[PDB]
Amino acid sequence: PQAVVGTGWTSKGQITVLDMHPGSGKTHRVLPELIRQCIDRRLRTLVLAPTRVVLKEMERALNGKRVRFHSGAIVDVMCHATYVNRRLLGRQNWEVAIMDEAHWTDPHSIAARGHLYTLAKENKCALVLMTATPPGKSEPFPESNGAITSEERQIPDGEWRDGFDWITEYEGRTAWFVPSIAKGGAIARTLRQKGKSVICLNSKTFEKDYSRVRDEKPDFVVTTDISEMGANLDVSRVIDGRTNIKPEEVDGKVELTGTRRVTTASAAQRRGRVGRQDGRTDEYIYSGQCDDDDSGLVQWKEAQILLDNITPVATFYGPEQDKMPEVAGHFRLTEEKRKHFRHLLTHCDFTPWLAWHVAANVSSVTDRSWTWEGPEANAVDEASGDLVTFRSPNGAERTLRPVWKDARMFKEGRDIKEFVAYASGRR
Ligand SMILES: Nc1ncnc2c1ncn2[C@@H]1O[C@H](COP(=O)(O)OP(=O)(O)NP(=O)(O)O)[C@@H](O)[C@H]1O
Ligand SMILES: [Mn+2]
Ligand code: NA
Repeated sequence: PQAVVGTGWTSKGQITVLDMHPGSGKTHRVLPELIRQCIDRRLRTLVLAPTRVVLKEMERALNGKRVRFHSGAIVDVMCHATYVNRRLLGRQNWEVAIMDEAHWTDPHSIAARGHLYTLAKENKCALVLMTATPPGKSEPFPESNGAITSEERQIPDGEWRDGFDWITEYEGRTAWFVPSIAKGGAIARTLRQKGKSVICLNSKTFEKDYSRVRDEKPDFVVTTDISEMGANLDVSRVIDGRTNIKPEEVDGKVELTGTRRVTTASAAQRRGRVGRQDGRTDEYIYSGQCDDDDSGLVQWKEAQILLDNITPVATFYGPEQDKMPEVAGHFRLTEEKRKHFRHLLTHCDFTPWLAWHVAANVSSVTDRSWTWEGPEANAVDEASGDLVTFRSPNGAERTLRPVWKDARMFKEGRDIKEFVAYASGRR
């Protein structure tokens, strides 16, 4: 097993960090043994999966055990977000908490591990954090079940014609990480015009396309960071430009332009898609260096927004506490405004940032006028260059011109049409 998970790890106030490399058995070997002990010792246990794919991983791994899975049992399994979102309202309590993929910089994930750390530090519970890359540790080349040959090469950032034959002359299957859906689209189009089979994985295509990968065995999986955790792509090569999109609050608005360098935790997950089989050598082809300074991203403000509203006094998981942008509690809402906040998160697909600004500032849950009364520069444009228009229930023609402008609502995985359903009062 692992050394620190013999006994006493289940003791209130005990925080155990399992730095375990990719493919080392966190989800399917360690976790079911932690759960067998928890059930034996009759300890109320929370298990947090980052995503639906890892949650189904856990269902197989915990098959034949009395466990309760959340979209008799004393073990509850649910997503990082599910945990945080239910605490935005008669709270359930657990004396043991296990967080799988505890490096994830999704704001729900940062908020969940901050809450659980704050509890463990108060002797309310025992916490286990499992990840290849514990927050604090900078290691882009962790250990692997088999060998990986890593080589720096120039990687195309978009369509290309000649000069990159090493890409198409490769005889195995590849996972190519791209910083955005749109960049993913341009790479896929070139690969198919070169006669390669491609499946694109991202927030729009995952639920329908991920299970085709096993079955169709495409030449290429062109994937965003959606495939960094619990995606089994069964490839022999990763291509990794080591970039990601960077949602950033700039002049009171959330922008989504350009890229940043990935963190080491991200590079390590991307590389970790390969080298999962002893006695096989796989390839990791990358371009450039990593950047662990992600303190500028809106994710940290979004994490405080969530943590401030599920909580004394709470901090982020110790090593991340430096990236909390304001003093603890800054973002706490009244109970009534928190209800509205939760509704916008869970029912309207809002970002934490947008949901907080609306719930904090808008008198009533029925108001939609904030969607057209913003400053002129906040107007939202269709691909054809015209400003989006819609009709309020009284037939008034509106221009989509929100007071609080979050680019994430209008591209990269979200559609203007779904925001208009909200803005038009069809919600
Ligand atoms: N062929 C395999 N190689 C490695 N692990 C495997 C394999 N088949 C099933 N598994 C399980 O898959 C899981 C992968 O190991 P794990 O430590 O969870 O990786 P990781 O760093 O967490 N990478 P990821 O899980 O995708 O984020 C373990 O729980 C293994 O028991
Ligand atoms: Mn895993
Ligand atoms: Na396809």
